[PDB]
Amino acid sequence: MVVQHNLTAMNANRQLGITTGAQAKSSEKLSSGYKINRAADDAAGLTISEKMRS
Amino acid sequence: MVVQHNLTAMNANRQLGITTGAQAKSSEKLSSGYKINRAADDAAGLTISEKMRS
Repeated sequence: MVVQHNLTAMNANRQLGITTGAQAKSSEKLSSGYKINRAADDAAGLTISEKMRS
Repeated sequence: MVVQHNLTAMNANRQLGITTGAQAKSSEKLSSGYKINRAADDAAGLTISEKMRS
């Protein structure tokens, strides 16, 4: 083992970051009840929806 | 189910409107006693009924 860098943990950490990212993306859709809150969800769908809302 | 738009209720609402349109257009004829109350009912029979009243 290397004492100086816990590379077993830094990957568990990076994967935890990807998972807590996907969780805050999901939680927002449930609290707002919109699948598309920003263009980064679905740019054609944000655009198409504003045409249809209008 | 989407929480953010109850489309079965918007349908039942939009059909309830069409139904109580038909109900109020029937009710007017029963209370007044005339089939043609206004020229939207049929304009040939409004026109002919004024020539026959005349």
